[PDB]
Amino acid sequence: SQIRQNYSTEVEAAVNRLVNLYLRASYTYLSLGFYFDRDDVALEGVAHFFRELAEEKREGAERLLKMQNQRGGRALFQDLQKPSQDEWGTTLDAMKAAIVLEKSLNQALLDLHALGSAQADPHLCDFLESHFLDEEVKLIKKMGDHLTNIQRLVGSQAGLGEYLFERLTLK
Amino acid sequence: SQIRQNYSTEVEAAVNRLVNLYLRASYTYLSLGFYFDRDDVALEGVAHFFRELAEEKREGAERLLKMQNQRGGRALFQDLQKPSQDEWGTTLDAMKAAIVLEKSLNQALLDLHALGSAQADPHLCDFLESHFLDEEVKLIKKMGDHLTNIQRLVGSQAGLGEYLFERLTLK
Amino acid sequence: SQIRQNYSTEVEAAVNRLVNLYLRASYTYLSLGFYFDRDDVALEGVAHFFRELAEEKREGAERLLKMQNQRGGRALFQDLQKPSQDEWGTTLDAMKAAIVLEKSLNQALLDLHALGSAQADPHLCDFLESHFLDEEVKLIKKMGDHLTNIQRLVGSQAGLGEYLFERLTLK
Amino acid sequence: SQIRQNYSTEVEAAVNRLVNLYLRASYTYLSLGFYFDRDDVALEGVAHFFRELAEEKREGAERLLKMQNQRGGRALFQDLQKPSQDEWGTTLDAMKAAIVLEKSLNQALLDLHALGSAQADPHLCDFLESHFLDEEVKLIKKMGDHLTNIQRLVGSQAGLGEYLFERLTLK
Amino acid sequence: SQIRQNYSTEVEAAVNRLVNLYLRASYTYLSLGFYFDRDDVALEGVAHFFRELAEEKREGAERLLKMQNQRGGRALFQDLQKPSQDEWGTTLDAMKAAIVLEKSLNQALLDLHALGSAQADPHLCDFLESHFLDEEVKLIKKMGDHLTNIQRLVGSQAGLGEYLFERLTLK
Ligand SMILES: [Pd+2]
Ligand SMILES: [Pd+2]
Ligand SMILES: [Pd+2]
Ligand SMILES: [Pd+2]
Ligand SMILES: [Pd+2]
Repeated sequence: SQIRQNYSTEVEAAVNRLVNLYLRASYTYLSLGFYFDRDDVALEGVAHFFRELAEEKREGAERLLKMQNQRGGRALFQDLQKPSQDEWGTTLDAMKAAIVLEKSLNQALLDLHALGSAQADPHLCDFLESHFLDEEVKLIKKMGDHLTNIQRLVGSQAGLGEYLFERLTLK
Repeated sequence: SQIRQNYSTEVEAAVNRLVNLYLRASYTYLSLGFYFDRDDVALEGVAHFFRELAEEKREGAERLLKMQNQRGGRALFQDLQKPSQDEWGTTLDAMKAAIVLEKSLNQALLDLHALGSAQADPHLCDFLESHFLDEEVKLIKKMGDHLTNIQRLVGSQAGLGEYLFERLTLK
Repeated sequence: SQIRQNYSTEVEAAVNRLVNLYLRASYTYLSLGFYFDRDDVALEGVAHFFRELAEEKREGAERLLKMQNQRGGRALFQDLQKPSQDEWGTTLDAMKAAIVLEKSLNQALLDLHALGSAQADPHLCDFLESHFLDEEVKLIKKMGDHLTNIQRLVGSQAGLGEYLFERLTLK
Repeated sequence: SQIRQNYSTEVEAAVNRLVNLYLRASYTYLSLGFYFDRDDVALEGVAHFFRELAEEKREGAERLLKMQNQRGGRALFQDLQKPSQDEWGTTLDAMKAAIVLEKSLNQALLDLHALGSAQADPHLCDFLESHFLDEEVKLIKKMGDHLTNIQRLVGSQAGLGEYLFERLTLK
Repeated sequence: SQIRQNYSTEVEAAVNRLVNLYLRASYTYLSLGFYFDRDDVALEGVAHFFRELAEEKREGAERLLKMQNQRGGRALFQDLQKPSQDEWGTTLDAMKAAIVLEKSLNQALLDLHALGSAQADPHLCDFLESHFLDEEVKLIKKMGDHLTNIQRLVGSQAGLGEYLFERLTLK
């Protein structure tokens, strides 16, 4: 590289790790998306919600990789761990798992921003805010809103509430 | 016929039987369709679902008959057995009966494809795949999805669940 | 599942393995795509070629997963092995690696088709032909065409030939 | 025939021979066209050039046959000799072979025109000029132009020159 | 000024210096742009590339001056040093000089951002990121990409490579 400037080896490594985290998250959402498409689950709005998230996280990884090259860093890929579950339970179980996942990505972004601040790397810190940190806050708020509505619908008839949420809130 | 080539008498007979099965299935769906239009049943989305299926199965029979003539075989019609029930119970009962019916048609198609493979009749085997086997897989998946949603809606208030499914999923 | 019919456990497992192979191939093409975007490589047409392939292979995996659910099988994900190289050499080296990769996917599809034929599963065999086997033949022919043109351009001035191929054949 | 007038048996026979020559030329160009589409040759602009010529020569034969009937002569077909080569070498080799072929067709047209002049058959002589002799002069000039550019591109790097000609002059 | 708030004399002075650096860079690119328009150089795509950069850097200076006034600081102009060379050598020489120039501007922006961070001036730091630091990263990546392609084209025939790069990559 003849372009690298103010781009630390620590940040370069952390960016590669964040790419792996984003790709893992995409893979997790892919699994969630197909689980809700199972004939014995059959909640299309829920499937669509997670399938859209799979694509968003893949896009996030690609944006990070583009930035790595723009800065003169070098992409290094690692194995992608399979998702933590094969079956994801109820919509409530899935939304809880999704919020946990998003909080972990958000924390990884915050950790990287902190490293950028420590390294005096303003291009990095601003890139993370613009493309990632703002989107995370919005997504987490939406999931929290969803969790609240799912929870209020459990009542004594969980099946009815699960159907209604998918029909009236999602897709 | 001056056109028949590679078209066995076994396949010709099996095609005629499949026509009868398709016409029977259309007749069954016609009965289902009008049952759900009864003033004391009154589930329009369910009626429409079965009425559409009646037309699809009739169309399938006509396609088989066209193919029979294209191959130089001769259509032979048999009596059409009246449907197995006069009254079809709940939406759940009806969807269960519809899945059973579709699985029987699918098995008849698979049996015919096997005969085509045994007879080295690739035009037949491909015709069945293109117009029938793919459609069956899609339809059966949709019915399974429907059954799952119907089942989750039973709860303690079957009437409420039946109304909601018709209103929010169907027609 | 209340829909599964004529869908063997052997095929279901093989479909899950093929999904992993497609996702691995997508990951490989993602790496190839970003390698050619490096400031010290800088062959945009080559990067774009591999980035498009990454998306095609991801789409292929998603189609396989949709089919798995349509048949009543259950998606099971495994770890995704990181790509075989971190740096991909010349356009020629990369195109050779891509052809090798495509031949491996093609062989996996052929192996699965053979299993489908052995299991008398015509829906599976036709699905593979329509969405995968035809596309593979076309893609492999295109890569072979590319390899030939790359090879004729090496001459005594490899740099010149590499630039011209990217400029005049690709993107 | 109740229409034949001023149309000699010599011309009628020569027209049938010219049809055979045109059909042979079409067959030759068909072979050339597919040779350049081989994955180990892969020069699309060259393939397209010869494929277009195959269609032009076929069209020429059909025009001659229409004229034969317009004059009250009778089409008589002979075997079509397979093309002189199975593999056509370089673009230069192929263009040289194509010019040789065109000169032979041009000479056959000139020989027929001479026969028409000898037989005082002005409809024939004008038909040949309008549909064939003018087109031949234009095509031969274009091939000569191509040969010159191909030849100047050989240099010390034949592969580079062959690629550039296909990319920058053809299709 | 009745508007100045949180705007240090150190930042105000540094902004004036950055204006001078931007105007100097514009002047350098103006010289580069006209050099490549010389009849004995005659590389229009290269001239256009540098002429566009001259305008971009002038625009950058004007944006800085507008910001200085928005904050209540006072523009102070200094002499503009003539560019470091009268003749710029090859496209490769020029692109190397341009990357050096951009890295110096980028470092000046980073130094100013650091001063803004030290002075707790978030309006300044964000202004620099938005209008300057992001653009610099993109421009430097593009120049690095260009340098790589120029370098691969040198081979044994520098003239040929220089012509091809101007024709096929630039303007
Ligand atoms: Pd920061
Ligand atoms: Pd078959
Ligand atoms: Pd098959
Ligand atoms: Pd004449
Ligand atoms: Pd700041």
